[PDB]
Amino acid sequence: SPQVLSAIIFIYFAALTPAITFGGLLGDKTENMIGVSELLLSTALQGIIFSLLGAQPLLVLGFSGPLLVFEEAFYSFCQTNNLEYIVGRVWIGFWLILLVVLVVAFEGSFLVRFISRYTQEIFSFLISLIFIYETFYKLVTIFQDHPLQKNYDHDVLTTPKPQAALPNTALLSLVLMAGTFFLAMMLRKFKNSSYFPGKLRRIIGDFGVPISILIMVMVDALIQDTYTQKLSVPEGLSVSNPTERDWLIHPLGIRVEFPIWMMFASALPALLVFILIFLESQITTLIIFHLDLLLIIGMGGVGAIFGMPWLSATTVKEQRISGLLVAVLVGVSILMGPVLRHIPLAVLFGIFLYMGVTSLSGIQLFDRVLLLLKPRKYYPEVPYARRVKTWRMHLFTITQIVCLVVLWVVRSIKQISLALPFILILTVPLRRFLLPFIFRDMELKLLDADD
Amino acid sequence: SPQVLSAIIFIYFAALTPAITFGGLLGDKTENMIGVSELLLSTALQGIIFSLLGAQPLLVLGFSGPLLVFEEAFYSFCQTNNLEYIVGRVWIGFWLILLVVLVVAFEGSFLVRFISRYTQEIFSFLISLIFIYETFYKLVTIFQDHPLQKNYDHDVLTTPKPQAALPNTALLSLVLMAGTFFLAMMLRKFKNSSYFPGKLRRIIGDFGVPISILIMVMVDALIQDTYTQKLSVPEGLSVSNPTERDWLIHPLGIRVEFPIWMMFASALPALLVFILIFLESQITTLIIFHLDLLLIIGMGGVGAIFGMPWLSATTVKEQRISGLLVAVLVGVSILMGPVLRHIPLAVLFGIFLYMGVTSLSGIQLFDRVLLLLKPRKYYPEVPYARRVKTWRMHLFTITQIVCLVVLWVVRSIKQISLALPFILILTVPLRRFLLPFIFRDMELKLLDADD
Amino acid sequence: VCVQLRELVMDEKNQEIQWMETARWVGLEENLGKDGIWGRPHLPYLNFWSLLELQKAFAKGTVLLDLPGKSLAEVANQLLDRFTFEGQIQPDDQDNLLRVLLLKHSHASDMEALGGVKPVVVTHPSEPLLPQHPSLETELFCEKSPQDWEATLVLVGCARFLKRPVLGFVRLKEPMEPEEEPAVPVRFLIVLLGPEGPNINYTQLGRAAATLMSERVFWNDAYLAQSKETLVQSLEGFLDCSLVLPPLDAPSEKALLSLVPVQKELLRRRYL
Amino acid sequence: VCVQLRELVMDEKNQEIQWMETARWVGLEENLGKDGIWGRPHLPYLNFWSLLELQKAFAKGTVLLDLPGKSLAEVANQLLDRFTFEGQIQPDDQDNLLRVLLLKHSHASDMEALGGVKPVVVTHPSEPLLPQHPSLETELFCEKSPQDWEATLVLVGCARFLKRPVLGFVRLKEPMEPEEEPAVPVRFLIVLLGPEGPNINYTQLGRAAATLMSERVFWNDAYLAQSKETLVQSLEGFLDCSLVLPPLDAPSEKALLSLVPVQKELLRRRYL
Repeated sequence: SPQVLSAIIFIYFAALTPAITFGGLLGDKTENMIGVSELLLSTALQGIIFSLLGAQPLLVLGFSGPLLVFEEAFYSFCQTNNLEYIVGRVWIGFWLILLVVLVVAFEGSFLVRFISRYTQEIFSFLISLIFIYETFYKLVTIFQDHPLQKNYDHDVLTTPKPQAALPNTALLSLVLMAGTFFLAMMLRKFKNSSYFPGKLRRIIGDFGVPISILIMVMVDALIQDTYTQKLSVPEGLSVSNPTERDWLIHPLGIRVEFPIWMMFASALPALLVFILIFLESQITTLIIFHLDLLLIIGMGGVGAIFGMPWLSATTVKEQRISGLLVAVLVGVSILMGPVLRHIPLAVLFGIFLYMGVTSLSGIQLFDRVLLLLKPRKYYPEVPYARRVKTWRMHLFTITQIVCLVVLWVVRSIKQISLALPFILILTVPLRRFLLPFIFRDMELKLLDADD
Repeated sequence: SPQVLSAIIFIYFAALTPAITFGGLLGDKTENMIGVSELLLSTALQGIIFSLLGAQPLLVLGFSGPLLVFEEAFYSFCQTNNLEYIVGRVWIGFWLILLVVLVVAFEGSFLVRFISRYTQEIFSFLISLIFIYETFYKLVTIFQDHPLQKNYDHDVLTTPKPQAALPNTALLSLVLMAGTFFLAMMLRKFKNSSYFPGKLRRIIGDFGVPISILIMVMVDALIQDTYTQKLSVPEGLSVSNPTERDWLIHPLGIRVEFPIWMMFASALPALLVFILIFLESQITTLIIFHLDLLLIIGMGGVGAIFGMPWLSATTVKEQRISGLLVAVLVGVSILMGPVLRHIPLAVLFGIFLYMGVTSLSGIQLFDRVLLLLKPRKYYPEVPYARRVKTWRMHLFTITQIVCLVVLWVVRSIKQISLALPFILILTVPLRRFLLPFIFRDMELKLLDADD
Repeated sequence: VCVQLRELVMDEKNQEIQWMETARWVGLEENLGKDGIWGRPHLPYLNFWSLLELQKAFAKGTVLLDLPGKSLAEVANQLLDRFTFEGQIQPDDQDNLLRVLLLKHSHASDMEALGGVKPVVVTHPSEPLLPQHPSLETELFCEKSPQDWEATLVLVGCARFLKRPVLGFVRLKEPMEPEEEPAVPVRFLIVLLGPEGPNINYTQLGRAAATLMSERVFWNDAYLAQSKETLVQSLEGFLDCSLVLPPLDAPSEKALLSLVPVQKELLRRRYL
Repeated sequence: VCVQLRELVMDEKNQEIQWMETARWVGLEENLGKDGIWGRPHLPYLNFWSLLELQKAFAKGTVLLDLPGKSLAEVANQLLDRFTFEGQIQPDDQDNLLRVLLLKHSHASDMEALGGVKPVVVTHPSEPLLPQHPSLETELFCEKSPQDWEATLVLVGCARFLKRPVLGFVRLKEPMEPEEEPAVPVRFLIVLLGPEGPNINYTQLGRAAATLMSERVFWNDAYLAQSKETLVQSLEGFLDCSLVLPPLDAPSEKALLSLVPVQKELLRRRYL
């Protein structure tokens, strides 16, 4: 039906848009080990396997930034010492799979009963902050790679990688990403505005991000004289840098023999990733059960077999057909490599920054955070502040802030990394034990009152 | 007193900021005949002469864009045929001065009783549109002067003028002006925002434009490797391009003998300029009398004697001392030529564009113009639309729009120019005769109801 | 002074929307019976909600003193212009309201000439959906103007499409006789309209307005009204002399006759 | 059932802010006089605004049914918590109000032990600036039953710093005797506060609340109150049985004694 015709394309766009940016980021952090296509196939197969077996087939299994954060932290750690990233990840997957049965024998979803708003809200805020910090660090990267000069060099080879800084790039890319973010904001406000009658406005507002990415691509096409960093997409059904990885992966290593003492030592990261995905799931379960959760964990563990990243839950009978269609369209999307290689990276970074900012805008914790600076004479009437002393809420905000700052510091230090989930998790008992010791039950029933 | 200490500096900044951009524009349109310094001296002497003799010494005599528009139209006409611009302007001044006595003998301010909101509002809108169009045409100029290439040439002499297109300029200047406009908008919103307690915020908000111009100058100073188009300021008490004009001007011409048949034929432009300044004055008189008006006209006529542009009214006992101080500070400002020559032109263009946009924002006609596109279900309650049929107001808007389009077309055509004031003025009788013939008195009492 | 109140109704014989008089005030209130004789003269009594809503309406009510009008068509147009001018209404509804403004006016002599009178609410006609009726005054009681007694006509109707109830008063430059049956010239005119709403009895509301205008001081105030504020002040003083009687489980005619001195006190205050 | 009303006042002998009883309801209203003893029993009468404002207050009034309270302090604290909880008040004023909530309570036996009783408006004490003090009852009338008279105490005061008048009612899980002089246990409590405002007579307002609660059906409704809505509905029924007496230029005791059947009709409706 026409309703299904529009919905399938809308959901396909919504699912494909973040995937492109995620794959671009993965290709950026990795040398070329993981790009878009591998994760694209992973989610392609994920959609169909989940739709066939799923308590809620209407749900979507996309990818979330914290997964990328953990993956890049693992990449950094593997860069600290001579290690095989992919094989290590495969071993982590093995640990996941052997862990799954422990929960299959007896449910372990009890912690679902021990989740709090105060924890997940600040976690999301921290994730947004890290998004912004990475986006900003990219500008430093470009400035250092392309120092501001006036002479430069002539006819520098740049097909695989720019051998020398060239003019028209350290600033034009900034223009591209800034325009992307600006237009995304404009289209968001327009969607939330009074222009055009209802449906006529919201129909295009829902596709703002899908549509506010092609204008910059057209501009880049019109300006073909100056090189820009774009996608290095291989041919169809071909791995990114086949000289470094193939579809078939040797657990003993392809170029280097994986350490034996690291075979059985890969358990520690797996539980972290498991906890991350577990806490991620319940958030998407709120719109309205260990079978679906365990299925997702098993699928994530399997996804590492051939060298693809794991996925995560995302937003929203013919339910199974819907999942089937989006998954098959995702699989088909792999074929546009030639045209997609014209797409520059600054656009992806701008879209990622816009997504992070918009995700931040949905947090009430940030609202109260910014209200702290706001004078105590114009606070909007919210049924959690008018009945509470302002300074008390400031104390709660400062506690959250110091936790966030400690997490940020841990993130900054490279030697001590991959421990962020652990330090974050030990916060929940603090909310369950320390917070009641300081604040009244009625007081606490207004701040972290999850709905 | 400290209040006077702050007010004098604040008004000095407010007066100097637009003068720099106006002088830069004059130097741009002219080869080098008129820059900043000449107009700077003109206003320097104007302030003191007006403060000593003025019914309202608190008023300010700045410069307005329409004066520049008329001057550049005259420059274009003088470029059409072999003519002397400066001598022609001096003769126009003579016509002004002999005209002044006609009104001195008997007042001619009757037309002050025959001014309407509908005319001046659309006039201001058109002026803003022309500002934006000029700013955009500058980008075309730069693109043509600096076509996008990859090779260019080495060590091109650029001290007097770039002999060849060079890298790092056709786009970096765009970045500079865009940043200027962006920061100006940010500081404006911040001023109109809730950040910081009252005075602490508005004190810097009032200086946004004075302050959101130095950051880009500092950036340019940090990036000294790439040439940018900047101010060509001569030494103190020296005319811009003395080989082309001196303080003493021969009415018979300095390099070419002025046509005799154009001596007595210069009357026509003078009355246009006179009408322009006359209509400009009453707008600034609204905050709360032929003596002050005639004094201003005479001063404008005199200002052309030595080759300086005329000034115009601007925004806001010690009143005489205030005018004295700002005028003397303006005169002193001429001495910063060496440092000012480091200032690029893109900053001035960005500030000019921001000023035009902000001036546009203050027009209610534009509000109703944009409301026309807005659906007829969310219009804010204004006590001129809820009592009037929407389509009728649309008819009024379309009449204004077609008048504006005709004015724009006349502006576009170079052969037919300098007639914009005449065609604009004949609109007032149309409002006084045609509009009542179509619309009711009660209807018309709501749209152009000037306060 | 003579006051007469008319309700927007539809006769059952011709099925046309018209205005039918419901009560008159000549010295004392005479309520018009169902068919078709007047009731006994009696002193008016009003319910809370009618008063509450009237005060609400009069807070933003429309008043057109010194109206250069002499006919129902002229005053109708000027009131519509002011109602829009005050943002009270949109221009779109003026015509249908103007259609209502120029409907026929039936009188007691025509009551037996009509098949029946029932409340009508303006649509686009219809009947009120809220649980109103029956009229108390009709159950209770239905079972002289050489000069100064200038006529006053009050019109009450219901219009669902209206957003809020609207109050419209006109004081003509000269009292005029249009199309009242008695030879009494009309100077003061009132029109009360609005959508159906809880605690909104248009009948009681119209009775309250007639009762307020029946006040001799309020008459004088109306004659010497220069702005809406003066009428608002006259209302407040009138409302300062009101004395609500809450329900009481043990009625006593002795506890009554004790509020008569209070009544006297309030009426003395009204006189000041 | 017994009902007693107390006003926040200051004695002229000790100059301390206290609560002094003004009237009592045991079968019929006895108003307390100055040096004179309780006035004669009489049937209550109320003015318009007092009622108007009461319904305004009760539209957003606070009610605490089956409250686990047995003393003044406990119930005082729970009401302050709910008043803030309902956004009715800010937390800052709680302490001063709590100070008022725990003031001494004087009785008729102590009236001659005090130099004088005058209205007090809470500040930061002061006196009302508005032209009020219109009690009327004293001007009119002032010149042992615990079987089924579950005591009810109503407290009325004025506090300028408050933004709007506030209504607080608290139904206790068990009727309790705190610090009423008669051996009657208190279960229903009411506190009415607010800033000084036009048409706001706290005395008349408190009398109106006591009169409403004096309703035998309203008593039953209060006993079987489950939510604020039921009390609101009981009020509206009580309001539907109200019959306002407008001032009348020609008083007649014959036109009175005709509203007695109407009174009967209204009470019958109240009983339904």
